[PDB]
Amino acid sequence: CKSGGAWCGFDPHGCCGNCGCLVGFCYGTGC
Repeated sequence: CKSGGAWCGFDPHGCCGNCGCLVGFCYGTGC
């Protein structure tokens, strides 16, 4: 799982916390 601010792309919903790849980077309020 991404630790935030990590590149994903293929996985727009693949993040440890409640963050998403709104632009390719995990951005939320948990990770």
